[PDB]
Amino acid sequence: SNAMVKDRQIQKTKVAIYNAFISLLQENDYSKITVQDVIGLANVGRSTFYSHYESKEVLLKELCEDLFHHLFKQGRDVTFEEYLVHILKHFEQNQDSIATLLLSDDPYFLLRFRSELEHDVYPRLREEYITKVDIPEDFLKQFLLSSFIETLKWWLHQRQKMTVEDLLKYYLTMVER
Amino acid sequence: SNAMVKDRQIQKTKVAIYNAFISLLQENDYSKITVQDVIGLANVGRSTFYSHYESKEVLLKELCEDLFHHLFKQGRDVTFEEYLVHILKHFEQNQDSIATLLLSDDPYFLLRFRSELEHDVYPRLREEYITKVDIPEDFLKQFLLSSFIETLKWWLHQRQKMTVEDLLKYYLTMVER
Ligand code: NI
Ligand code: NI
Repeated sequence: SNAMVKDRQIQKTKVAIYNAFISLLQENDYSKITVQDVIGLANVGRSTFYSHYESKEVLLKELCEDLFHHLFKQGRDVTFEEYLVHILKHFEQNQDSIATLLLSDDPYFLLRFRSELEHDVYPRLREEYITKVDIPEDFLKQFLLSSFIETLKWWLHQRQKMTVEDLLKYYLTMVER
Repeated sequence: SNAMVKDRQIQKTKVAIYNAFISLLQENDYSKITVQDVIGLANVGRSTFYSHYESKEVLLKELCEDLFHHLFKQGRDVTFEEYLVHILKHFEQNQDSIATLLLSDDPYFLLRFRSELEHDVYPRLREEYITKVDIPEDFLKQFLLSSFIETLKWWLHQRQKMTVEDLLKYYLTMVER
């Protein structure tokens, strides 16, 4: 219909902003970009942006929300380490600036990300790779999660990076117990 | 000896500021500190503060050469483990505000610190505790250093900290591959 077409048009403009925000997050810190940057790409004016997004803050939120739903909140039937590999797969191509988001140190992205790791990566990592029990649980939790995040950051700064499977390997052997 | 008297007054003023700077670092962190606050505590004039230190940076500099010379490059006749106990012992007590520098996240301290581990802790840690060329060196090095620094940071953010003995032990039985 004639409302069918206007809808299809508000849906394409919402995506333009979304995609603009991502492309700009490839070159800049979240703290460093401004709504005018976001328009200058989206080609949609100040008034309409604010009709979809209360502020820049809900793009980060939405984005993350999306990025983390695709990484973890999958019921995609695979082995634990296929699951790890897929996660790492996204980082190495910087699927939607996810790498740049992590390397930027944006405190908010680093927070919600560490929290997903706690819910969907740690419990399996624990039960499946750590066999002994002479190291307390909290030290375990902290050493494991933090060394995962740090292995990952280091790999992303690497100009010549190992295959995701090599890194997943060298990490799992480093921590297994 | 009135030039001997003059030197003596210079010296007393200089450490008087240096001590104040350390004191302010116990709570507030480096970036949030001013000449006002240092001189208020050191009970000194702004003109005199400046004939001693170009700025609050040359203080951070000097404080840093001091702490590491002490922590690391000491030719004390101890075994590698005693050595690390002494380093951990400093952070446990916040000796010269050192625990607070680290937890402050200040680029300058952190950068200098890491560089010192790299040079004085990593070589022995890896030789003494790693007996498996199963893993490539660079990966090995990145992983040990980050695990140390973060286990350090983690321990320090603890409400009821564990003993430096338990920490070093759990750390070491964790990387020992
Ligand atoms: Ni995918
Ligand atoms: Ni000492």
